[PDB]
Amino acid sequence: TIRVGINGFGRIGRNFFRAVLERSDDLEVVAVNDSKDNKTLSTLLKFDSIMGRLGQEVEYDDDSITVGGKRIAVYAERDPKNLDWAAHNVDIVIESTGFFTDANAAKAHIEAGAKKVIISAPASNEDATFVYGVNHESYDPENHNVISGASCTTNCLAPMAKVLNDKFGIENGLMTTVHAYTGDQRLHDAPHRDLRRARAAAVNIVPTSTGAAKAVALVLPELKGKLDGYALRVPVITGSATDLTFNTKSEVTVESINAAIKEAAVGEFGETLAYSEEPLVSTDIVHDSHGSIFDAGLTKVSGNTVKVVSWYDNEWGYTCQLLRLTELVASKLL
Amino acid sequence: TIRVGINGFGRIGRNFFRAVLERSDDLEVVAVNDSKDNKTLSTLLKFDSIMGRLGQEVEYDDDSITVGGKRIAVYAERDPKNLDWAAHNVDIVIESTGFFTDANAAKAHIEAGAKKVIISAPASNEDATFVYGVNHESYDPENHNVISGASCTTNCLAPMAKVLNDKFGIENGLMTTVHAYTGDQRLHDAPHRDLRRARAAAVNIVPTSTGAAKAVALVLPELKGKLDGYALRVPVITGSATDLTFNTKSEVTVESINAAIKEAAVGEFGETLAYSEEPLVSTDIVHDSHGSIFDAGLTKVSGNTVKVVSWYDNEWGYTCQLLRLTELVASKLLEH
Amino acid sequence: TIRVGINGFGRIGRNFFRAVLERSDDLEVVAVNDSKDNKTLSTLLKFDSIMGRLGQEVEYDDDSITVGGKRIAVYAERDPKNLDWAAHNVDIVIESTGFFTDANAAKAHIEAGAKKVIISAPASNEDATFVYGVNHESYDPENHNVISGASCTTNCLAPMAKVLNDKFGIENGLMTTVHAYTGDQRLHDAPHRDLRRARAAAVNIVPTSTGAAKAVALVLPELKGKLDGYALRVPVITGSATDLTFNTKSEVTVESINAAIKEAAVGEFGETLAYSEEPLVSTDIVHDSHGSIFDAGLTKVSGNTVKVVSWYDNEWGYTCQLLRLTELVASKLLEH
Amino acid sequence: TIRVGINGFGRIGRNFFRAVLERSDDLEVVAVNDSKDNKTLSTLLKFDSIMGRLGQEVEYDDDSITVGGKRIAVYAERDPKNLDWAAHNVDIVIESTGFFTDANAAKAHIEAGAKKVIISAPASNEDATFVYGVNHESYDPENHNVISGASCTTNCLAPMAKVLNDKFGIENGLMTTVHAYTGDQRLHDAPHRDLRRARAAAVNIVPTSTGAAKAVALVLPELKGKLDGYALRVPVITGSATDLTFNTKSEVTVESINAAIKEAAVGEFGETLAYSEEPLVSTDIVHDSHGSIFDAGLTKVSGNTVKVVSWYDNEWGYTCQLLRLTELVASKLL
Ligand SMILES: NC(=O)c1ccc[n+]([C@@H]2O[C@H](COP(=O)([O-])OP(=O)(O)OC[C@H]3O[C@@H](n4cnc5c(N)ncnc54)[C@H](O)[C@@H]3O)[C@@H](O)[C@H]2O)c1
Ligand SMILES: NC(=O)c1ccc[n+]([C@@H]2O[C@H](COP(=O)([O-])OP(=O)(O)OC[C@H]3O[C@@H](n4cnc5c(N)ncnc54)[C@H](O)[C@@H]3O)[C@@H](O)[C@H]2O)c1
Ligand SMILES: NC(=O)c1ccc[n+]([C@@H]2O[C@H](COP(=O)([O-])OP(=O)(O)OC[C@H]3O[C@@H](n4cnc5c(N)ncnc54)[C@H](O)[C@@H]3O)[C@@H](O)[C@H]2O)c1
Ligand SMILES: NC(=O)c1ccc[n+]([C@@H]2O[C@H](COP(=O)([O-])OP(=O)(O)OC[C@H]3O[C@@H](n4cnc5c(N)ncnc54)[C@H](O)[C@@H]3O)[C@@H](O)[C@H]2O)c1
Ligand SMILES: [Cs+]
Ligand SMILES: [Cs+]
Ligand SMILES: [Cs+]
Ligand SMILES: [Cs+]
Repeated sequence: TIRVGINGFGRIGRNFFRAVLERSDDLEVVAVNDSKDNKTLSTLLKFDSIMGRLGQEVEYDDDSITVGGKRIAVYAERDPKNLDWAAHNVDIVIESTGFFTDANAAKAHIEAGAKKVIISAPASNEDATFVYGVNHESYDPENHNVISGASCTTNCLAPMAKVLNDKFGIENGLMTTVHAYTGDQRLHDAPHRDLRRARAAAVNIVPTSTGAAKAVALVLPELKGKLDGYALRVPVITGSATDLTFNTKSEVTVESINAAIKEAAVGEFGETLAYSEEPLVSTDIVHDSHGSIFDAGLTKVSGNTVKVVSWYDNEWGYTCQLLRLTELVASKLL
Repeated sequence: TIRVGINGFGRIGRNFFRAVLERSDDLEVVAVNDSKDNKTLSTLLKFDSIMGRLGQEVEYDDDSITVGGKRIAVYAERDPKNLDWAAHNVDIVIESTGFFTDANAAKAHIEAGAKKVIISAPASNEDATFVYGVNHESYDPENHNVISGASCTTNCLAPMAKVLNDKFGIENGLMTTVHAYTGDQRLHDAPHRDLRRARAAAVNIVPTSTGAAKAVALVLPELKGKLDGYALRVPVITGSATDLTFNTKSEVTVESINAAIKEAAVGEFGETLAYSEEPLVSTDIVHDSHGSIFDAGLTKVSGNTVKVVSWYDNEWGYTCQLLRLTELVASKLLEH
Repeated sequence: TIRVGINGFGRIGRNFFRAVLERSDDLEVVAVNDSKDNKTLSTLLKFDSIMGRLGQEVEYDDDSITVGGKRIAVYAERDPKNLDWAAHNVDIVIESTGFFTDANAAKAHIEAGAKKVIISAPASNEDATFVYGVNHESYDPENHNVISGASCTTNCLAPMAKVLNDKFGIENGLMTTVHAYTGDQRLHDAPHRDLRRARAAAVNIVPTSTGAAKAVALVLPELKGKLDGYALRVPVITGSATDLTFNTKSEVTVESINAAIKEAAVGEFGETLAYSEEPLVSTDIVHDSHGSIFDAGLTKVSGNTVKVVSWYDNEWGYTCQLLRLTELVASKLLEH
Repeated sequence: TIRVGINGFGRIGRNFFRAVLERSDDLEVVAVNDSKDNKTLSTLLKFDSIMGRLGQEVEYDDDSITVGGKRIAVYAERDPKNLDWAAHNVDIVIESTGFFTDANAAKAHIEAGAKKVIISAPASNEDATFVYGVNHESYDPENHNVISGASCTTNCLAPMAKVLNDKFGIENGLMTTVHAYTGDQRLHDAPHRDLRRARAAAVNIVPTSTGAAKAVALVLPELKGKLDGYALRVPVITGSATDLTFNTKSEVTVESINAAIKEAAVGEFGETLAYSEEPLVSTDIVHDSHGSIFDAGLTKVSGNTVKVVSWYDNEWGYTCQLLRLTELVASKLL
């Protein structure tokens, strides 16, 4: 069993904790680090607006939180430099605060005693970026020590894009992600550096930028320069879809697009990318463990222009992709 | 004054009523026909979850509703063959029931005394389909008698597509509309012919089909065969955006796409199509009177592939387009 | 195994189906009757906006639905006189259509071969109405044949009211329930017999009436004449709270009110009524199996006037109460 | 015309501005003070998620915002001490930041050159607190210089309570306000000093405390000690109802309760308190200018226990009550 630390016990952090509890047999979260008091953290762990109640007893004191009788050490450094991950024999830290997406900052955890850092976001200066199922075979146990698991949207787009680009080739593509609102947005109209994200999230369609389509190039260099996109944030609390419109030189039909996905979506890669012909709506992919759920009912073709749609639970889907990556790191040389 | 009748006093029927109150100097609604009772009709007219309170006194009795002193005669024939439009001198009927979009059925209003029918929706077997500002000059006041005002989505897409096709030529295009939930969706999971629209509308992203991308070809025949799309229904009560991605042979930038819309978005056409550089979200286009509000901020270009996005108030924008069309009709012949 | 039939495979029907899968070792649903087609029925069973995906394979044909290998025969008689419950050895019918809450009609299931009917709602002319944990010991397996499980709100209010009336005596009480929107409300402003439930449910606070406060008197006759109330429907898809304000002759504090609930909320009764000191919001009681979750944090006292508040999942909590009741019935006679 | 300053150009501030534009013939907002840049403020003024677009042209530069051609000076002191209200001949400042509800702080505006301060919230240390229509006749032009307009909920409850207590007498009462979510709440589950307000506001019924019922005693001292309550925040963006259950010694019916309200709700007091028999839902009282809209359809009576319900637009209703107060202050000795 490899012992894991979380820095940042927020949505993604608490998601990751639950995912380990629900899904892993060989990782154990033994310590976490957060600014806030333990009563607050343990309350948010116990009760979740999206995931429901944790199915286990939660206790806390000032040093720790105990879940189903397993004691978690909780620290509260704003500066990872002050941590001691080595005290708990922690091999992997999940960096999920959002204030260490720069790897030059994040590697403080290595200094502070960890052997690996996985940043739960697009990163700068990292050793490598992965989308599990797409380019994880290029993981280098020796040289890849501070990595990124990319973004939720990238974990949706990249798998679908790989299959279609491998089978037909993508010349150019433009994405709209119709996306659940997220914590960066406001509840009521209020100042924000992005004047659209300033507007009441739960009553508005809110357009906003995203790097997620250009970031595909990080895990699929053959697509560099070829994809771009934006997001429409809408009033659901989780659950998103990525709508990609692309040109191919191939001559293709709705049927051949769909068969390529169904063909690819099997075995291990089938845990990242699913193929569906069901009458899906967003609540049906809430708590879905795939990074990308391809909706074959939505595929359109006009000449050499193709529109495909994949779903993702931007919280849980992403988290399960990150946990898959974490299992790889844990299964190899530390 | 030209006298107007409305058949089907629902979202669009009551939108249209209010638009006439607010926006028209020469039309008057004098009769309405609807299946339900006048207590209900007048409560829903007075109080509206989207448009708010009518600014007028509303009273009812057994066969009329009176709005700001003006008596509106109210009928309740489920079959329009039983209506007497001539008894009130109704020139134009707005057919907004959703059940008479076949013009072969809708013509029952003409037999019933009306001179013109405008179907508030995509129609079949109609004389003509219009998107005001796009092809209304082809309106033939002799031969165009039962006409369609097309769909909300088409009244968004077409003004935009016309301009850009005129300027750069569109080879192929695929559309997604991110659309407010509509009254045919279910509040709780419940049977529907469309097993996705069966799902609780206010907590789901709900994919559905739309004809709008094809139906553009009725009003811009140059685009027949070139557009397809679908809709995503999302939890806002009104307001929608049309996202079109397309190919051109021209060499284009964001700047050149945006400049073409801006140069076109003026005079009378500018009341159909707006050009905006504002930081818009859906609530900002609620109760906007344009059919299409082009968001210059969302234009993207990759190679010869363009993404453009236009907003519309699928209720009030559509209604204001339909009223433009009605005003045109009411400004010409009206024989027989 | 006792064999169960469900008449009306809607929110409650499918809740009940799932509760039996999840929670019962001795009941089995073997037949269901519903007006709509099996493609729809099985899609709505498999995928649920509230409960999520059924954890089982679902297949259908023209007269059955098969769930995890187990074939469920499906009928579609709008009139229960046409059903043959005996053909499948159904002992107990769950009547969850909403259209047969008159026991004089509901008894049509008994004639059709069933030995017992449980109406998932307030009923008329019924043998007996129960809130499990409150008065189910008065269940008479000879003479209680068509029975009601009362309303979601009553299954929240009664366990609480019993305890406090037993301990301090309730003189008078008025209730407000802040309640999730339900399937009979309209998504968009649209005709409804109740002109407030006509209004778009997901963007309004909608006042409506409820019998729950009076109907408590069926199961706690000591409270007849003493309670009234109304509901506020609010934009959450499930989860509700009952806010009761009442007078006692006892001298009470917050501490003493709360201690009475806590001492009562144990053993079997504790699975009906929970006592909580947690910082609860509605999403925390979604899929809670209790009929009533007393929130100790919301208790207020002024003079001899007490305010108490209890949460309930108007879908799953009610269903789990109804299943408790069904298990009781299935544990006794079942003649004829 | 009396010239007005706003400190805090937030929801309530921008509401107040609009209200002056829409409703007053003798007040002019000539200056405002806020931390944020003018592009951001002018964007939020122009476009509102609840009130819709301002019906006038809005321009800005670094010193000002111009609305329909009228230039508003905009400052950006976090410390009112640094303002100069006297430069613009500003007589009344509306204190709507939320960081000067202590009058000992708020009177900095008097030092900084104003003659009157109206705090748009429950206040401490104020000269007086008013609910317009209830106790505004006790306003003292000479000695009441830093005042409070109370809370939205108090502006709903107090008028109804006065009429019922005057006509029947209230011994004791307990309130539930079913209230729109507000900007103090979170969009996604996140730390908050109130662990219920920590939870995703637009998918939850959220119980929370309020002083609004005890504060009635400030404007109706006869009710001191007699009322208390709490709030249930629900997923609407504005619009609220106050549900008051009370004991009276009188013997009373639904009909006599309702007739007392209808009797009182006339003339000037009728602009604060309305009487309605319509089939109201919350969207029907959005943008309603009354402080309290009594719903006679909801009145219940059991023995000597009474339940009444009044609606309020917690933003606009409150603001129009505050504007009424401001007109009183402006109409008297400065
Ligand atoms: N849809 C999603 O929620 C989503 C999807 C993909 C990626 N992500 C990414 O995951 C990351 C985390 O996002 P989130 O939604 O969980 O955020 P969050 O705000 O919910 O969680 C942040 C947590 O970090 C803690 N924290 C902040 N600074 C700290 C510090 N210096 N030291 C220790 N603890 C600190 C806070 O107390 C809080 O508990 C972000 O980079 C985000 O982009 C989120
Ligand atoms: N976003 C939109 O809401 C939108 C946009 C564009 C077009 N439309 C179209 O407008 C039309 C009307 O839709 P709506 O949204 O107002 O629907 P609605 O259901 O809100 O209104 C329908 C009205 O018709 C009445 N009615 C039904 N059958 C009738 C009959 N046989 N005779 C008389 N009255 C009858 C009903 O009582 C009701 O008042 C439809 O064709 C719809 O597609 C709607
Ligand atoms: N919160 C709740 O949803 C709630 C709580 C307590 C009690 N109930 C009660 O449960 C009952 C069912 O309500 P629901 O919410 O499941 O409603 P629903 O409308 O979701 O389900 C009704 C089902 O009955 C079917 N049906 C209708 N008429 C029929 C007929 N004549 N024969 C056969 N099938 C028929 C419909 O096709 C549908 O599948 C009602 O009495 C309701 O008051 C509901
Ligand atoms: N439902 C309601 O919205 C409601 C109802 C009744 C009362 N109120 C009260 O009104 C007050 C304001 O609330 P709001 O909802 O408008 O808040 P808000 O957060 O929307 O507005 C606050 C504004 O103040 C500005 N600001 C903050 N500190 C400042 C400083 N030191 N100097 C200058 N500007 C500063 C901010 O930039 C922001 O623009 C609060 O006391 C609130 O309780 C609100
Ligand atoms: Cs901590
Ligand atoms: Cs003609
Ligand atoms: Cs029997
Ligand atoms: Cs400023």
